[PDB]
Amino acid sequence: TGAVPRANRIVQQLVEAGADLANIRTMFRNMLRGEEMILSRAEQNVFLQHFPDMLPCGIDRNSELAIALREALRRADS
Ligand SMILES: [Cl-]
Ligand SMILES: [Cl-]
Ligand SMILES: [Cl-]
Ligand SMILES: [Cl-]
Repeated sequence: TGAVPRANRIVQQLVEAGADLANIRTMFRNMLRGEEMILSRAEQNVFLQHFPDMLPCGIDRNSELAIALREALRRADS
């Protein structure tokens, strides 16, 4: 139930959905900066499973899950 295994599940689900992780990494960085992500329907649905308030409220860079996801995307892209 920890943030790290949850972030890993996000990455897993993004790959399943056909996402380009390099692109998601860039998008997500910008999202944390306050810029909407341009996602496929499938990619949006993954994000909504884990960041339910994202559309009206954005994503908080200080949240444990956002931190874990940024870490996971960086490691996967490296
Ligand atoms: Cl940058
Ligand atoms: Cl749908
Ligand atoms: Cl949320
Ligand atoms: Cl938190």
